[PDB]
Formats: sequence, C-alpha cells, structure tokens
Amino acid sequence: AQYEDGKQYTTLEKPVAGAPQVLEFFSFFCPHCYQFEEVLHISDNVKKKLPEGVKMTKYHVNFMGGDLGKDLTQAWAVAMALGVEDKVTVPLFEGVQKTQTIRSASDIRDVFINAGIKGEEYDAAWNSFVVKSLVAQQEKAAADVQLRGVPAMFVNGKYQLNPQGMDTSNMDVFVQQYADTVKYLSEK
Ligand SMILES: Cc1cc(Oc2ccc(CC(=O)N3CCOC[C@@H]3C(=O)O)cc2)ccc1C#N
Repeated sequence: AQYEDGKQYTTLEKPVAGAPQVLEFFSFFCPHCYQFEEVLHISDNVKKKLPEGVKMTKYHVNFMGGDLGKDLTQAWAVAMALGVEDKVTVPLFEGVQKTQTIRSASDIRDVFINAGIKGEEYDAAWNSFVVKSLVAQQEKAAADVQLRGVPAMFVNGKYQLNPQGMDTSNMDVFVQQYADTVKYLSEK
C-alpha cells in the first residue's frame, strides 16, 4: 500500500485528453526549478526510469517574472523549435536568477546568440507560425490542468506529482522517490 492518492500524487478531477505522457511545467524565475535543473537533474533522472518509448515534454509558464514571463515562454518555444534547449537552459536560469543580467527580451536574445544561435535565426523563429503555435500550446496545457505553481509534473493528463509528500531530507533519496513515482504512474 505504498502508493496512495494523496501521498505521492493527486488525481485530476477532469483529466486532460490527449495530454503528453509526461509533462513538466517550469519557470526560469522559479527557485525550485533552478535546483531541479542544476542540482537534482530531475528530468534526466526521471527519463532514466521510464520505458524506452515514453516521451517527456517540458513547457514554460507565463505567471512568474512579470513581463519577462511571456518573453521567456516565447523564447522557450524558440528553444523547442530549434532543438537548442540544452544549449540555453543553464545560461537562462543563471542570467535570470544568479547574475540577474536577464531583464529584457533583448537580454534573452543575447543568451541565444552567445550560445551559438544566429540572431537572424532567433528572430525568424521568434516570429514564426511554429513558435506562435508552441506558445498557445504551452498556455493551453497549463490552463487544462489549472496550473497554479511550478515546478509541476503531470502523468498522462490524469495524475499530478506531490513532491511535498515525499522525503526531502536527502537530495538523492528525493530524486529516487520522485522518479519512481513517475514510473509507477505511467504504468497505471
Ligand atoms: C532536496 C530538495 C527537495 C525539494 O522538495 C520540494 C519542495 C517543494 C516543492 C514545491 C514548490 O516549489 N511549490 C511552489 C509553487 O507551487 C507549488 C509548490 C508549493 O509550494 O505548493 C517542490 C519540491 C526541493 C528542492 C530540493 C533540493 N536541492
């Protein structure tokens, strides 16, 4: 009886039909999202425990960081559109939260150019139909789960992880219990 509704996860009243199998929401302003990236590597360690063909999806949210929240969601869409997530994720986290040198859309663009993306290609992607559509998709997904805070992870649009119901005294025990819950829920 280890896994129970209300302990390591909760159940959505209205499951999201057609949701991605494993969906993470984050913000570059979000302090625990910073640790999920740099210190715990939650996404990498969850991926390791899932079966060969379970796709993970990660979306940025609007509701932290004021005006910059939307600029970052659109920049994350550009990152997804170019496949450069791994080249920009750490510099964006650190520019936002560590050095606090990301204060405008132009500062975000600077991170991409310094990471090797040509400015013209960043701008074309930024203004593209693909990126406009990715932005809407990220917003709909947050609305479909009534998202109120990050970090958050949802499994098959039906179950939401509850990290506060896990053991948080040890980083690596926490990561193990978290990943193991995702695996359990994907098989339900
Ligand atoms: C070892 C370790 C454990 C952790 O355990 C967590 C504790 C809390 C959360 C939730 C959270 O940040 N929020 C804010 C937005 O709304 C939802 C939720 C809330 O507070 O309701 C997530 C994980 C976090 C960091 C480390 C490290 N190093």
